[PDB]
Amino acid sequence: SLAPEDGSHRPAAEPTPPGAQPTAPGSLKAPDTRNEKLNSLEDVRKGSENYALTTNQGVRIADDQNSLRAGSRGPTLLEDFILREKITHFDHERIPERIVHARGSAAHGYFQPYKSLSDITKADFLSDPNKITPVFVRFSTVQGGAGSADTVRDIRGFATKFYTEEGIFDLVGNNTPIFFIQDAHKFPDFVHAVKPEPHWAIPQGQSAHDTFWDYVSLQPETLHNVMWAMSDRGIPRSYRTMEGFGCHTFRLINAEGKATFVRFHWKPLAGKASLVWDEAQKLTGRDPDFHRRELWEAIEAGDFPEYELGFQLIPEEDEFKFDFDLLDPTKLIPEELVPVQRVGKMVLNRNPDNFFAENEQAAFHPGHIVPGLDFTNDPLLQGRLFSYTDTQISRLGGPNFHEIPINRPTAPYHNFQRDGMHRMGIDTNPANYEPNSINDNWPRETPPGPKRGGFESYQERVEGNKVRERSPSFGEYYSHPRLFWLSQTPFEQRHIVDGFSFELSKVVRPYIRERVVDQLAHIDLTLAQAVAKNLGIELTDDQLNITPPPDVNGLKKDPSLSLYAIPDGDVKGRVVAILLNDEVRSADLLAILKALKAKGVHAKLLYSRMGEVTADDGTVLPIAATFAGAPSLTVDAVIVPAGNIADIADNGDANYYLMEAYKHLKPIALAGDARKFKATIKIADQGEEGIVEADSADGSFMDELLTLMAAHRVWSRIPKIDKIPA
Amino acid sequence: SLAPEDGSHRPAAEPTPPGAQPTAPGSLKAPDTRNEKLNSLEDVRKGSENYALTTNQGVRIADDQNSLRAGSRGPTLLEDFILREKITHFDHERIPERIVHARGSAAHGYFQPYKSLSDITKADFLSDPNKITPVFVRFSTVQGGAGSADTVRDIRGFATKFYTEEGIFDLVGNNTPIFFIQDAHKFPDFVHAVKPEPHWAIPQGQSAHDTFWDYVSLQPETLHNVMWAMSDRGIPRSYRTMEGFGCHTFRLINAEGKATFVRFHWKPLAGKASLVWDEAQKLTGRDPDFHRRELWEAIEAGDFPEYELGFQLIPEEDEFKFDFDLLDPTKLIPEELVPVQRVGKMVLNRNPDNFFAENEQAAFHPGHIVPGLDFTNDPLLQGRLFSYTDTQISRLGGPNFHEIPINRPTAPYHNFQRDGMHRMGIDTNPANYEPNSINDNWPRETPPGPKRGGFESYQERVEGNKVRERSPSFGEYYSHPRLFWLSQTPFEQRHIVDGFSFELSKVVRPYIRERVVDQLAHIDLTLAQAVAKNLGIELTDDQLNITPPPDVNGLKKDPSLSLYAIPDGDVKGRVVAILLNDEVRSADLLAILKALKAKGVHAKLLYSRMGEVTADDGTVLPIAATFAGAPSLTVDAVIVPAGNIADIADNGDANYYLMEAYKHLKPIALAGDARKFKATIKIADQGEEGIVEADSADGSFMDELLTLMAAHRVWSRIPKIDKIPA
Ligand code: HDE
Ligand code: HDE
Ligand SMILES: [S]
Ligand SMILES: [S]
Repeated sequence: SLAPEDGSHRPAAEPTPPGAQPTAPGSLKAPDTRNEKLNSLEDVRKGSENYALTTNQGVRIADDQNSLRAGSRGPTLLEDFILREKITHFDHERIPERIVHARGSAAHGYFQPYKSLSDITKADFLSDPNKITPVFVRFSTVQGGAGSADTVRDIRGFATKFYTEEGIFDLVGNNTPIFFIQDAHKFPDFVHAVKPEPHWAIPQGQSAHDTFWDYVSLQPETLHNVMWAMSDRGIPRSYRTMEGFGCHTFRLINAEGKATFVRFHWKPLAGKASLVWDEAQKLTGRDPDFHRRELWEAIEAGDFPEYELGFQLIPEEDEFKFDFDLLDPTKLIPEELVPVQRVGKMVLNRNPDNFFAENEQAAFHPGHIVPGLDFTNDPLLQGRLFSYTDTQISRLGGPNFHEIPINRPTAPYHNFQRDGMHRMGIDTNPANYEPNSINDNWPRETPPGPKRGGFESYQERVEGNKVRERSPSFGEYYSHPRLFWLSQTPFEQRHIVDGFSFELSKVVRPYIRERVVDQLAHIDLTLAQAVAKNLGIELTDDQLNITPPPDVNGLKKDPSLSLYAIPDGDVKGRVVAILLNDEVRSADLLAILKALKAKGVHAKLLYSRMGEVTADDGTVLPIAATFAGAPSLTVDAVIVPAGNIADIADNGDANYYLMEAYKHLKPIALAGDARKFKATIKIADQGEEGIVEADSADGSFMDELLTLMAAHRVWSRIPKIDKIPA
Repeated sequence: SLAPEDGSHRPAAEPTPPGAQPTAPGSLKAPDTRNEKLNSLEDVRKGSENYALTTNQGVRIADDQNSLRAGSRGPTLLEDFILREKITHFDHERIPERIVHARGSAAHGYFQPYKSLSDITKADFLSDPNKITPVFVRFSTVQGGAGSADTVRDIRGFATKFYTEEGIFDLVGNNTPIFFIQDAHKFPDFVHAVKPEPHWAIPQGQSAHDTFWDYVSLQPETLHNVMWAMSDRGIPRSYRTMEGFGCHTFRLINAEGKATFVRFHWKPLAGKASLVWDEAQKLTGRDPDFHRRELWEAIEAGDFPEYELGFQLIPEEDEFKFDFDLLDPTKLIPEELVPVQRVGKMVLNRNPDNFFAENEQAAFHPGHIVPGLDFTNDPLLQGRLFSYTDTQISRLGGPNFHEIPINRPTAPYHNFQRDGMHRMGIDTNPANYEPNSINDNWPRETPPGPKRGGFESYQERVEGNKVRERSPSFGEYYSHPRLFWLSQTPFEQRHIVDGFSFELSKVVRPYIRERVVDQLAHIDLTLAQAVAKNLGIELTDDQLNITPPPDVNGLKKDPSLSLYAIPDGDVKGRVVAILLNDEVRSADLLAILKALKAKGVHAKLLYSRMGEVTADDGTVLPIAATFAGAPSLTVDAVIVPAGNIADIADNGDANYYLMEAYKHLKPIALAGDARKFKATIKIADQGEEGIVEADSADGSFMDELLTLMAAHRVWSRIPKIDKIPA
């Protein structure tokens, strides 16, 4: 017995806030959270308590501390089969990482539609509001390895595996509504350009290098998703606070055989929020696991990630009614033109048990559709259909990857396929071919029908010659970048300029920077000039006269493209740093902690050391982390209670905590004599918007703080930080 | 879509300083640099200029921009074999990363001994000072994935493949002289404990989490290598400025058959230097590729990494003469007791061409020895011999990994092994077995002897029963951690305390912290008290009375265990940031660059934007990076020349640049009105050791700065940095 007698090694099996208890496997943290998929995995879940340690062959091990040797200082013997099994398994633990989206964090949950969608699709999962579909979702970055950092500037993946009664449906989306390239044939060129360069394998998790910008400069189709990546969209606060999109026009197919074009949306019910660049970059160093950690802890805390599934629906007859081609994956469909219709709600409510087994081996692929859905001729989507099945053969070791437990359908599956590496299912069918008489032709084909029918493709008319040719309709590259730019707030536009400027400054060959600047001048002159100024580049008279691209169907902005133009803030699940001193005013802390609790906002009590401090009234205050150990990067706001301020007033880390949080536009609240820290961040006596201050933490001090937090960051402070040395 | 007319896309094929040219494949950067191994790879090197783009079958491609489809807006066709080859290759790019040391950076070079070692070993590569052996070296961290960051706190790997005339010898070392554990049977337990925890796969690149410290608290054998990891040895400045060690006692065997025990050492000719934790951690965010980059650039610049091979030699009759067991890999052999004998010099002078082909697929293994070397019964080394061959079967896809070009011996290899996946060699031998008459028994066994003989094991006597039992002589855990502790300077001790304090503060379960502090009390009470204080823990009376472990064979300290106690600075290949203004005083810059150049010290010119600024005399100065884009983390010292100081005096980034450099103990030099920045870092008029200042940058000013840089950091400043908010 090595566990502590007080049982403090084991986390409570109840929802607890971030940092209160060690984290655990989902079935141990939340044993009563169930769904049909989680239940169906019970056959392979393996426990441990009270069991004897064995080899894989079930042989009990007596000494797991020593190899077998001739004499206690002698050579190890080949007949040590316990040593060799154990080391063999270790020696083969690793499998190939995903070619792209290798870095990803995942969770189980469930989806339910708001109402039946039978008028527009025969998809069984969308047929009845009382139909619950288990999901498994993996969020990811794109470029970096499985051991790269979470808060890089990159697109994010948002993949949802729906375990439906009529088969697996994978909705394999991203956090922007378009992609960099038009045709799947170029995907290796694009990916190679953004990935670490091949001579030296640098840089990790970054597009800020020559080959990416070289490619972008020579392939203007990429400019739209580049605008998105350079904006604060490229640096989300949390997977809970970004949008999701299905990237392509697909089809819905109803029982009557009518096709409707659809683009898929996920709206984050926690709101849209992003970091700022300096914060995101520094955070890759201070906690490269920050998003994986935040997702896991939100789920353990009961702050379940929730998203609303939405559809943009376009009738068959309206295929050609836009300025852009619906099948072009570099074009978005503005919500002002085609609204998103609410469809249903997904809640992620349980972490996995074993990350490797459930997360690393999960296979998602957009060809996994079900009756009631179908594809289109989008030439990016068309190639994806090839890639996601082929790649599993090396990644997951062969064609039986659907038998890896997380991948298994909960719907029945029976067919005539046999064998392959790792074959688990033992087929008893006397036949392995059809048609057969020896088993009366079972399992049998099923006609298409309104429910429970076989899959049949929509009979779309095809007419043309066999060509390798880009549609002329796809040859417009600047209008959507422009629409995106004009839709952003002035502070968002500033962060876009700064992303381009920062990234191009890492491009070693100056001609590439110049070429990119030329492309910016084809989108918007103010943008092009601002980036040019940061790069010491002067636009030519010609570049000054490039006429801007047309409006998109008469639109000059669409506010749904902004993260922040329309408020959607939610504070629940956010976190506040509380900077302790050695004699805190206990009435300030009561008021602070209860107000945060009442709104679902977490707190972490920080100090210059671990252990405890004692408040004015003798209350013993447990310390979560030190100032340097849990930097302001990791919180949404900072509160300093009154008390013995002289304890920390000269602590460099405590001052720096506030400068860093100030620079990154976070709300800061100072009570009583904590107002002496005003001088550290240079705040005028009469105060400033975004700094909450009062004699004490009572009255409106906490409501004012929470109002700031609902608006995420203090954008008005941007001109003030510009000269802060932090 | 083509190269600029000025040819600026292509790096000069001459040595150039970091940042002067884009980096490039080694064979293009330094085509005249050769050795036998580099030449032998010519069969597989593939160029590209003037060649047609083809499928892998040699078919020229007409349109690499589009998929084949039925009409230009139609579905992609299955007969597009060009698309599917290209996509299939992409979909299968990744192979499993190494189970440990997945993150690593490699280069080519050569080794030669100083004199013949034939009195002690018959190894051919140590037999003649004029016999040059090609080497390929990979440096690594241990815990993190291939996409994790470089400047983590971790042990570093240092693996050298010697391509000798009598076979490949791989010396597979680390940058500390011991390991965490005693018996290879426990390697998977230790590695699992340090690696990301299995439920959520956090943390990456960090031992700062509950499972690692749980293991350490329960296995006091780990404490010696933990001491080393918590010291600044865990955060080297560069692979060029760390020591390497072979980890085990091996044997040398001479022609007469005499065995001598040996431990291997690499001495960095650029001297020993490490980061400080705050700097190392922030650098994982600002440049996760810093060590990989610095190595590649040092080789491009001609600052070739050089190491001296050294041997500790112990006669067979002295096996039992120390108070520790020679075969215990948790124990070091103090250089005060057994001096390192200089053996030869290794120079790394070319970067690879393709990181995947040469670095990622290289396989090193300590069982790859040659006649003249042999093993011992070290029970860690014993188990390693199983693992390094076994693991290659999944990692490199089969038993023909020696045919992968980087791995191939330059010495002849012929034997009766056949087949296996991706078999390259076509054997013509009528026989695939021996003995055979049908090929007159070729290839044939060769007797052992003085040179070019067959391998025979040294006939060590073995006497004991078949037991799984740890040698009693291995059961001492505290004396070597204490010797290490006592050998460190006071500032190195403070950093060790701070490493333990920071790490244990991230351990969520407090009892684990308490148990680690109790272990520390068995090593040194001063260390234990100082960690406990930081964790808010009070030592008990029993803990205060624990008797310190005994001295190691009479030693109270051994200064060769310290990074810094004995000066060994070398400034060549270091780098200074030079903070520009818009009217630099050219006279200052001229003298600065001249003094730096004379000592092989590089410079980076930084400003608040990219492009150019013009000096007082018309000199146009190109800007390498912005103050934010290349932070003081990345340089060794900072110089601010005179001129129009008002231009940058109020710049937040420029002021911060100095604050960060000051905090991290780096030399700072301020000329003319740049002395105004003294106010940002609180230097009194009188000045301060480690801040160089004068009316202008002259002979005297540069000499002082260069003197400080030879001592690496300004340790005496440590008391002054607590207060700086940076
Ligand atoms: C719409 C969102 C989107 C788009 C447009 C693309 N990816 Fe993804 N991807 C793979 C291939 C692939 C191709 C061929 C194309 C355009 C032709 C895209 N991508 C663009 C893949 C290599 O087959 C992939 C890697 C491993 C795997 O199983 O499939 C793959 C990954 C991926 C993910 C991660 C899913 C997961 O396992 O967590 C996501 C969210 C996307 N892609 C989105 C996506
Ligand atoms: C003393 C230097 C040292 C020590 C003591 C060990 N490693 Fe290493 N290691 C593998 C297995 C293994 C075992 C079983 C033990 C102790 C029993 C050690 N290690 C401790 C490996 C799985 O075979 C390995 C991973 C991938 C691979 O090809 O080999 C491996 C790697 C490794 C490297 C990396 C070499 C490289 O590719 O650059 C180094 C420097 C060590 N180990 C050193 C080492
Ligand atoms: S997409
Ligand atoms: S070792």
